[PDB]
Amino acid sequence: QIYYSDKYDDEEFEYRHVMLPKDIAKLVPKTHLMSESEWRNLGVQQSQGWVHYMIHEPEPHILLFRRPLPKK
Amino acid sequence: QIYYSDKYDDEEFEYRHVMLPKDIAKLVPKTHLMSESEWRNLGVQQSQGWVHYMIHEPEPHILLFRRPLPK
Repeated sequence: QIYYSDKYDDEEFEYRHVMLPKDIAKLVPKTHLMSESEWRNLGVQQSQGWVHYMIHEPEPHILLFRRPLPKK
Repeated sequence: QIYYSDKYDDEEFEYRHVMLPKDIAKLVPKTHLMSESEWRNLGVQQSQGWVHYMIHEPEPHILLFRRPLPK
């Protein structure tokens, strides 16, 4: 049910969004960004270095992650 | 766009499946499994080791991948 998209990085970070089933959208905190412990609890499994950095307003069931692009 | 499911695994293999936009699902061959060269050409980006192991006719937009449990 949980789907991870392809990654897409820029000259600094590496992004990737996760698509949570809308049935679970209510379990996603609305006023604060999640911490690894939190998003890991919704069932999101991924590299520890992924950081929830922003809320996708239009579609809050779509979590927005990103991680530091090595070397610079 | 292309989406990758979560992973599960039996005793020997670690399974996962890719969901392709109906647009590219047109290009998914119906007569044979795809080689790494083939799926990568579609856009499916994954580490080597993951192999298109089974054809799923009822849903041409869902590619079933597999990998041997890491050594």
